[PDB]
Amino acid sequence: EFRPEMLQGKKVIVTGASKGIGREMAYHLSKMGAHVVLTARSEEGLQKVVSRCLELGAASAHYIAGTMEDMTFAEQFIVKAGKLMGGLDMLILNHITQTSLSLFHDDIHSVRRVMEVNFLSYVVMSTAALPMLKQSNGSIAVISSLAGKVTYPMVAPYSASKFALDGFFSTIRTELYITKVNVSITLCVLGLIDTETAMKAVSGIVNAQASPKEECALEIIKGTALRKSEVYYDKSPLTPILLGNPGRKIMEFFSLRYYNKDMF
Amino acid sequence: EFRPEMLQGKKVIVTGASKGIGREMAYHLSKMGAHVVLTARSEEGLQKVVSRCLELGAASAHYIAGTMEDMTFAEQFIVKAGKLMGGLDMLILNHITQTSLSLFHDDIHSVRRVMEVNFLSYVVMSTAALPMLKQSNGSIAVISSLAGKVTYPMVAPYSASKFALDGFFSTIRTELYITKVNVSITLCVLGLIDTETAMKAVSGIVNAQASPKEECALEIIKGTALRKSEVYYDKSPLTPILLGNPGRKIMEFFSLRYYNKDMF
Ligand SMILES: NC(=O)C1=CN([C@@H]2O[C@H](COP(=O)(O)OP(=O)(O)OC[C@H]3O[C@@H](n4cnc5c(N)ncnc54)[C@H](OP(=O)(O)O)[C@@H]3O)[C@@H](O)[C@H]2O)C=CC1
Ligand SMILES: NC(=O)C1=CN([C@@H]2O[C@H](COP(=O)(O)OP(=O)(O)OC[C@H]3O[C@@H](n4cnc5c(N)ncnc54)[C@H](OP(=O)(O)O)[C@@H]3O)[C@@H](O)[C@H]2O)C=CC1
Ligand SMILES: Cc1[nH]c2ncccc2c1[C@@H]1CCN(C(=O)C2(c3ccccn3)CC2)C1
Ligand SMILES: Cc1[nH]c2ncccc2c1[C@@H]1CCN(C(=O)C2(c3ccccn3)CC2)C1
Repeated sequence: EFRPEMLQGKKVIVTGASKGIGREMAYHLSKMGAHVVLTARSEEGLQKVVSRCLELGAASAHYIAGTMEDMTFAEQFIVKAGKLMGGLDMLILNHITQTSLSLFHDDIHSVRRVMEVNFLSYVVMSTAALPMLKQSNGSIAVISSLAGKVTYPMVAPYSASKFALDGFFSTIRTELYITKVNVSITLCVLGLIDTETAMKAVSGIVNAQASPKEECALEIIKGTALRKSEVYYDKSPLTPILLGNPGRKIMEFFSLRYYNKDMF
Repeated sequence: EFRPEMLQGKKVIVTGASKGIGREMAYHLSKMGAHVVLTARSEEGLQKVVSRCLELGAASAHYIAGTMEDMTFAEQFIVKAGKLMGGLDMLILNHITQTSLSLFHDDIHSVRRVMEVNFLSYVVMSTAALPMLKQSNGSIAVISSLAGKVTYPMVAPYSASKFALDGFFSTIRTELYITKVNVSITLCVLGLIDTETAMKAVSGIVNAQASPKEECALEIIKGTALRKSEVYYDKSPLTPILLGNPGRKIMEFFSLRYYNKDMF
């Protein structure tokens, strides 16, 4: 079971922390006495949150600002964040590029930039951060969506980038497990959350019930601290079960016999 | 019930058709007596296969050479192809980048390479081809892997692009359907296929039984022609069931009742 002391004095990165879900995780982490380094495009939005974080009890709080469409920034940012803290216990990949609802029509340029920001910068940052994480037996939080397990109309690009997250990190997850690297990867599948940017976007298009961003943030943290493979945070009770996919678990367990053990 | 007569004289595009599964689908379509345009990087390799296709009885056979790493080629190929045949009934997106089995150690450049060719190019051509496919109510086939539904080690970049296909094209399908477009989208979930490449590539790493390439090809063509959401071909029979994932289906279904039709 979870104890906030588990994050006390621990080094934690959070991308997308200037608002929404990722700001809330900044506060919760700050109240648990972790060291945090935060980042986003908005330099002023990052300032206010670090300032709140310090009032909230954070051992230390630093921002670095930029855009995660730039892979150079994505990687160098991890390196500065590990130098400011002297290590890295937890990498939480949360930011996403400006998304809207709409039927797909001819966006090669939209699809790419989405893929880079919502997928590429995650892979960039995971691998840059993995040496420091391997040293601490740390954990990654990869924040995804029901739309990373099932599909909804009007969100083809975004949805491509979340599916890609499962495919990729799930594979990293097993590989780590089989080569005995004690780093955990939590895929955090979430339903509608009442962040300001989600509601504005669904307005007049989707009429679902949203869940609170504060508690959402909480389950993400606790799930990753507890080295869980997946977190499901959604309003409906019949979500983790209809999304269970017991076949995928069965296939993944047996597929290993296909492999030469020496490879591992 | 599938009738090969169905494809006599139809206009088909096949990618990665200079060898492997791609080459088989061209042969088959040719015996059915269809028009084909083939593409891939190999100039002379493409030539042997067109010469062969014409020998088998293809209505027509042409090729356009190039790399699908370049989106400009990807769009413009579909345009030249369309002209060459005067239209399009079936687009087969099949090509993939050089792919090796190994624990993940790629740098971002390589991973972008994987996602551009394996994924981004697929989105590009289906977008470009869509107008003719509407013109003819044709079909799209997206060649995926079991690795696009569940995870296997040593294949995370590949598995990502594959997962990114299910997410994107499943969305497009739903969107085409709620808007009454008569273009169908067939995701083909393949198991190990005894193509030269994969066999020598799994050599010493994976000991599974392969499915025959000639049949695989036909099962692709049959499904896309019958307009199936998904095709499953793999030596094990208990596979399509386990990968059934009825919950996702049940869930994608009720999901529309939370939308406003004014967007239809
Ligand atoms: N709320 C919901 O309904 C659901 C949310 N999720 C996932 O939860 C996570 C966070 O959601 P949420 O808090 O609502 O999102 P928000 O839109 O509220 O904010 C996310 C963060 O991303 C940052 N950001 C935006 N663009 C860039 C960029 N180009 N480079 C770097 N940072 C950027 C934002 O800061 P800034 O603009 O200043 O750069 C912001 O701090 C995302 O991964 C989302 O996909 C998943 C399912 C449902
Ligand atoms: N074989 C198997 O066991 C399985 C295969 N699949 C899927 O089946 C499909 C076909 O695979 P397979 O026939 O076995 O592999 P092959 O290597 O035999 O064929 C791949 C084709 O893609 C072409 N190609 C490679 N790179 C590019 C590029 N950058 N631009 C354009 N064309 C390119 C190749 O030609 P050239 O190099 O000259 O460009 C070749 O014709 C793939 O999508 C794969 O994921 C899925 C599950 C299992
Ligand atoms: C577009 C967009 N921009 C955003 N900026 C910030 C946060 C969320 C979003 C979003 C969508 C809105 C909700 N999102 C979902 O993934 C869920 C969903 C999708 C489609 C239909 C029903 N639900 C809730 C699962 C993410
Ligand atoms: C490496 C490599 N190069 C290739 N060049 C051309 C075609 C396929 C491949 C491939 C692998 C071989 C098998 N592939 C799979 O996607 C499946 C799988 C993966 C892992 C373990 C058991 N099965 C069959 C599903 C793709």
